[PDB]
Amino acid sequence: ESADLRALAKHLYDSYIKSFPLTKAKARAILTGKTTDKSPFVIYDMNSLMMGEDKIKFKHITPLQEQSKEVAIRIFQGCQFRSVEAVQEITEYAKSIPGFVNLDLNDQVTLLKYGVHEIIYTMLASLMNKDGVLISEGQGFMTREFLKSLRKPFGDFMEPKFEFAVKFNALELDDSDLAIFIAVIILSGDRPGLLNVKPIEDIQDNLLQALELQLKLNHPESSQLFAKLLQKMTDLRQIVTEHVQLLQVIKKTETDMSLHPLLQEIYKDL
Amino acid sequence: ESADLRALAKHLYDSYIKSFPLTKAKARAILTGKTTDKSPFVIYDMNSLMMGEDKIKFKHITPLQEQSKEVAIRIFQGCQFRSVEAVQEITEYAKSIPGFVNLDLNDQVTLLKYGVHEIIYTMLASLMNKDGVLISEGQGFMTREFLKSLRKPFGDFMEPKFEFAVKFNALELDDSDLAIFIAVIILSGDRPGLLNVKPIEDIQDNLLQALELQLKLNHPESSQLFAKLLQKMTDLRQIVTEHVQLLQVIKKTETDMSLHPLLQEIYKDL
Ligand SMILES: O=C(O)[C@H](Cc1ccccc1)Oc1ccc(Cl)cc1
Repeated sequence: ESADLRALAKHLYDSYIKSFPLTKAKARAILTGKTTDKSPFVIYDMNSLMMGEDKIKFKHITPLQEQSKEVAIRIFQGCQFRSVEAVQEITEYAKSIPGFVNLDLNDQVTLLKYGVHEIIYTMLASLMNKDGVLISEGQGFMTREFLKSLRKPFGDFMEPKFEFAVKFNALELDDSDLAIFIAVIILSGDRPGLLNVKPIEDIQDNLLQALELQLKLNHPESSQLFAKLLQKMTDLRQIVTEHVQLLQVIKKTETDMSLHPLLQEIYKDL
Repeated sequence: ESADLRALAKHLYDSYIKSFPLTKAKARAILTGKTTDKSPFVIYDMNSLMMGEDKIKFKHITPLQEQSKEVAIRIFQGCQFRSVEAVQEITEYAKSIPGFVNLDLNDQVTLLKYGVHEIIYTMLASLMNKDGVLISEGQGFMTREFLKSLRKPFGDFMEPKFEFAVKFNALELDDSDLAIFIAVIILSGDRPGLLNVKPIEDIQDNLLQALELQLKLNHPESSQLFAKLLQKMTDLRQIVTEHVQLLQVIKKTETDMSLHPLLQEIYKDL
C-alpha cells in the first residue's frame, strides 16, 4: 500500500520538525532578503567579528584574538559546540525512526557513529547559499569569503561544503524530503562493524520506498530525482573523508586545540 | 514509452555482448558454478604461478624467480596490460550508447577518463568470487589467498576489491542489467572538467530510467534494487580512490630505469 508509505513519510517529517530547531524552511525565509521580520547580522571581516558578539549570543572573546585564541580558533572552537549540538539532535531524530531503537544496542551506536556527519553536512546545506552560511540559529550569517581567508589550516575546512551545498541545493529539496533522506542515511547497513545487517536493510528498503513515493508526489516534473538524490550519498562520503584528514592535521599544528569528547568518540582512523 | 526503454535496454545488452568477450553468465559458469568441460588452471602458490605463466597464453614476461625480477611486480604489471585492454573494450562500448558520440569530443574523452576505473572494478566483480578471480580470458583462477600473500605493498592491493565484489555480487545482477548500469556510470555529469553537462545528464536520465524498468521486470521480487545498486556507486568511488592511494606508494618503489621509456609510456595513470 502506498497509503502506508505516506504515513511513514508524515511520521518522519513530524519528528523532523520536533528535533531540528532550525528547519530549511526557516533558513530560506531568513536567507532570502525579503522576510525581514528578523534579518541576520553579517560577518565578513574581523571588524564584524568584533561587533558579532555585540548583537549575537557569543560566549567567546569579543576584542583582540591574536594573543588569545585568534579568530580562527575562536570560530572553530564554536564550530565544535554546534557539531555536538547537531549530533544530539540527530541522535534524538534517530530514536524516532521506526525499528531503530529495537536494533542491537551496538548497531545503534555504529549507525550513529558513521551517519551523524553525513547528515550534518546534508542539513548544513539548508543553511547555505553561494555566499555564506547561517550561524547562531539563523541570527547570524558568516561570509564564505571570510571563512576561506582563515589561517592556512582552518581556511579550507568549509569550502568543500559550500561546493557540496551549492550543487545539492540545486535539487531544491525541502524538509519533508530531507526527513526521509536523512533517515535513509542512518539505516544504511554497509557501515563498518554492523552485527545484524538484515534487520537494518529491512528498514532502509522501507525508508527508501517511502523516499521514492515522496519524491514522485512532491516533485512530479523532476525526472529521476530519486536516483539523483541517492547518488548524492557518495558526495557526502568523500566530504567526511577530507574532513577527518583535515582534522588529523590540526591535531598536530595546534597542540592546544581541544576536540570535544563526543566528537572524539565518533571519529576514528582508516 | 516502455517501448523505448526496453529498446535501449536490449540495444545496450547486444552491444555489451559484442564488446565483452567474457560475460558474467560465462564467468559465473566457469566459477563456483559447475558446467565442467574445460576446468581453469588454478594459481594458489608461487609454484602455481611459476608453473603457469609458462603454460598459459600470457603475453608479458616468462616465469623466473631467482634474483631476477619479483613475483608481485610481474603480477601487478599484469593488471595494467589487461586493464588497458579493458579500457579499449569499454570505449568501443561507450560509443554504442545513444547520444554518446554526439557529445563534445573533449567531453567524451573526459567521461571515459574517469569512468573506466569504476567500470573496470564493477565488471571485475563478475569474474570474482569469495575465493579468487578468473584470470586470462577465464583460462585461469588466481586465488584470493595467494594475492594477499604477495609483497608488502601488493598484498593489500586486491583485498578491497574482493570485499567490494562480494557485497556487489549479492545483488545478483546479470549481464543485461550491467549493460545499462555501466552506461549510467560513463554518463556521469559530475566528472571534473566537463564542458556541457546538460546533454550528458540528459542521456543518463534516460539510461537511469531504462535501468529502473529493466530491474523491475528482470527482478520483480528483489525489492528496491534500483536504489541499492545506485548506492554501490559510492563504494566504487572509494575503491577507485583508495586504489590511486596504493599506486603512489608503489611509485615510491619501482621507478628510474632506461628500459621502461616505451613500455611505461603505454601505461599512463589510467
Ligand atoms: O569535525 C567535526 O565533527 C566538525 C563538524 C562540523 C563542521 C562544521 C559545522 C558543524 C559541524 O567540524 C569541526 C572542524 C574543526 C574543529 Cl576544530 C571542530 C569541528
